[PDB]
Amino acid sequence: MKDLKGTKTAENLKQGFIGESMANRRYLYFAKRADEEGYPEIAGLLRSIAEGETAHAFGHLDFIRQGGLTDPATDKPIGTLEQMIESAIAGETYEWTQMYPGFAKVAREEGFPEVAEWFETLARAEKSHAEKFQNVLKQLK
Amino acid sequence: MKDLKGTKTAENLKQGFIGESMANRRYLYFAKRADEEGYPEIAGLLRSIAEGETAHAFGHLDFIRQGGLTDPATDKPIGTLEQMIESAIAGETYEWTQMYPGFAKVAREEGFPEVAEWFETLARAEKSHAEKFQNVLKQLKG
Ligand SMILES: [Cl-]
Ligand SMILES: [Cl-]
Ligand SMILES: [Fe+3]
Ligand SMILES: [Fe+3]
Ligand SMILES: [Fe+3]
Ligand SMILES: [Fe+3]
Ligand SMILES: [O-]
Ligand SMILES: [O-]
Repeated sequence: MKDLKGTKTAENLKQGFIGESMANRRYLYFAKRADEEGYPEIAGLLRSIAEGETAHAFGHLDFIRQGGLTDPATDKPIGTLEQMIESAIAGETYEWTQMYPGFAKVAREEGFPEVAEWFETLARAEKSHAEKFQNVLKQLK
Repeated sequence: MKDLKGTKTAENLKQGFIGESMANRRYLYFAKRADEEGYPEIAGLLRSIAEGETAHAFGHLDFIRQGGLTDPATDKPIGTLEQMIESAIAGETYEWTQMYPGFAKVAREEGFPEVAEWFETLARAEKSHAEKFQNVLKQLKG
């Protein structure tokens, strides 16, 4: 499609993607509370609305990719499958090398060791994810 | 740990939630490409890792709620089910009354009519979602 680089629309697609991604997660989490409390029609509606937000997020990504823009999460191209895997590696690498260890250090300093332990678990998990994606890329290449 | 308000850890839980939410969406989108091209093991790995990112996002929300913090998307409390639905209503109302119409106008003015039409479709969709959540709240209240 038409080149979107440098436009306000490019930034709006990114912000739309972020919001739709959060909406799907939020509504599935809310649905679990409706499930527990015995509101199956509410829970089912939440889950169906969440599928709408999936469609919205994926459509934002379609326009991002067709317009020559980069991944909202990593600023890396996601045109081809190899590029997609390279974006996954980059994001996971940021999370285990910088983001979650830093979150863990701050949580410990602020006196929240249980939250710190969670952030440390997540740091190890993202390193595992990064390693698994690196193996995929080697195999594609 | 039950009062995290005003701490850096509170902001980090919010940012972690945002990143994990995007990761799940991204990896499921990437899996469709692996599917089409005939890489079922890659697609399966993407889907399985995406379930990990769901667990991470939900765990961040657990700590947010237990610490008395608000919904990352709307800054509203999400302790009870009614509060959760009220947060959904507020977010959807922002999206249909302000966010997507504004995005659509910018897209039209910049010469991207297909993107504008998509944003207009989404504005109407979020208005419908808001009405459905309003119905849910009516049902919870009797
Ligand atoms: Cl129900
Ligand atoms: Cl495969
Ligand atoms: Fe949406
Ligand atoms: Fe990750
Ligand atoms: Fe994660
Ligand atoms: Fe929405
Ligand atoms: O949305
Ligand atoms: O992640």
